[PDB]
Amino acid sequence: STGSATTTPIDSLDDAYITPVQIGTPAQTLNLDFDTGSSDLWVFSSETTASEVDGQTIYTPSKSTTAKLLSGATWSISYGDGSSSSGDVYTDTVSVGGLTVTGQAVESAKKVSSSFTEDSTIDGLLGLAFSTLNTVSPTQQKTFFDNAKASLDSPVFTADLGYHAPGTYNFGFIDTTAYTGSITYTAVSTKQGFWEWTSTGYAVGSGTFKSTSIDGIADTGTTLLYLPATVVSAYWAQVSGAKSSSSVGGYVFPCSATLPSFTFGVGSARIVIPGDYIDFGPISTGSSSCFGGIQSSAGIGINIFGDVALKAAFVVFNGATTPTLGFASK
Repeated sequence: STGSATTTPIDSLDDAYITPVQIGTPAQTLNLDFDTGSSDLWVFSSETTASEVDGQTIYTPSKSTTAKLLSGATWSISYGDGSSSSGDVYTDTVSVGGLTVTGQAVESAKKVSSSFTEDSTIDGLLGLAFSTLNTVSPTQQKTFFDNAKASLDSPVFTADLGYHAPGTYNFGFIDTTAYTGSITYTAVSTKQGFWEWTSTGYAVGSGTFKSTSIDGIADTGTTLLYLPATVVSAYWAQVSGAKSSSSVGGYVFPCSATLPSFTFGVGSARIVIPGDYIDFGPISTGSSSCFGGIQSSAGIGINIFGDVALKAAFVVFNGATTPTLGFASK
């Protein structure tokens, strides 16, 4: 089997991407944030505290003839950005772009934190990291990809995120028309439950490539590119007027600037992030100070190749017995 679904930016800044997902019988379509940095599939639902719902589409398990309460199971998750959610668990039929899993754990939110309530465009998350990170207790549950894997033509999924435009998630096949050149594969450690790999270095604009190992995660659920302070300083040093602002919480730059590109290494290959991908617009409405798309990972504890990086590439998440990651230009 295979599946293919279009993924769409939630806003003009590509703050996140949503992908339609069919849940239950008859289908209830929710727009979920596919997140390779976590491993829970959770949804706004008929069980979510009413005051915490503000425009999201909800899953109502009582209206699904295939929904079954998973007895005694609960979940609770806290993300790197301080947001959180929790609730109970159903199993139900879940389909993505034509690919169907029966008995998928669908984690129904009873509580969500303010940032979720405040974002009417995201109806939940679909985790695509390794199932070892799944928070369901007392019996850990598998991700959608883990459940689908054996049935797929090839045990892979691909992320092809657009810049200010739609893109595609494919399951079970590699669309050879979706990228240029070849796909360079690189080793993955699953030891922390993430798609964790080591970049071979970086360049800023037309500058010389610096060979240096950067361990990080491929995370479609993080908006920006978080890298070591030395790397980030080298980037923003090339932008007149850019500075790290403690009050704003990162590097800001004059909105009038033209940003340089940023290149990262995948083996001997190179992925070039155009400067425009690094502009996240005014810090507040009407401001001429703009937020940077490359930020320090210091105090996160891990480097994160988030959407800013991933959207410059066609990315293969290879779930073979020994997982690997593949990157191609596009």
